[PDB]
Amino acid sequence: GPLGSMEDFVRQCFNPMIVELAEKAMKEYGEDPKIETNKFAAICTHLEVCFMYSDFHFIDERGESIIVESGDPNALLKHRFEIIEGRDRIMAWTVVNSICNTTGVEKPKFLPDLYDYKENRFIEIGVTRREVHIYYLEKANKIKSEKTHIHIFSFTGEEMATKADYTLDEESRARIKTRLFTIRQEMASRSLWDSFRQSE
Ligand SMILES: CN1C(=O)c2c(O)c(=O)ccn2N2[C@H]1CC[C@@]1(CC(F)F)CCc3ccccc3[C@@H]21
Ligand SMILES: [Mn+2]
Ligand SMILES: [Mn+2]
Repeated sequence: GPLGSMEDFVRQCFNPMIVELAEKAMKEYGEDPKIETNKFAAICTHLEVCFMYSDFHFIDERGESIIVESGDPNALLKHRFEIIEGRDRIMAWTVVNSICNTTGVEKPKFLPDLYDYKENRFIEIGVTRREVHIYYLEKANKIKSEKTHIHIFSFTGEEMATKADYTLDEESRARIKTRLFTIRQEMASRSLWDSFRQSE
């Protein structure tokens, strides 16, 4: 069919909060969302994954990790994950430093994406249009002996995580994989997927 705009796709597919945080991040790093449109889409996707990973996961009044999908958590429930991504660098490092003071976890060399209050570890989220093992190994060769746990998602449903430790249940991860599949198929419908896949 016709070739669409990636700009139009991003503004229709992602919630306005995600699009706004992505625009803010690209301005911070000197990237124009109007030009680097495939990168804008990749930033929105990765943000959405980070939010989806955290969504519905709480620590309850007994210190137990649970799942509440109702939308209406009582105010004794703590989010299981701190979301680091989506914050300007100052606030992102302020949150990191605050977690490290609270938990005694080592301060990470590189800004991570999430912190898991159950597993007591930072998380690096990856989303790739390439083979997941290739992107896992690129992240691994960057993080080295840093204690940040790596979790990679592809658009084809493959995953790879540090030491085969996937953190979340299968249904939580399937929600993320279903969303990535939806994004890929809607990109393909608008003849965007080929440029997007090859720009990685
Ligand atoms: C600080 N950054 C990250 O936290 C990060 C990731 O967590 C990641 O998994 C992969 C790439 N990352 N990077 C870097 C640098 C800054 C960008 C965003 C900026 F252009 F607005 C560069 C492009 C880009 C594309 C997709 C997703 C995220 C990012 C960001
Ligand atoms: Mn990040
Ligand atoms: Mn990441």
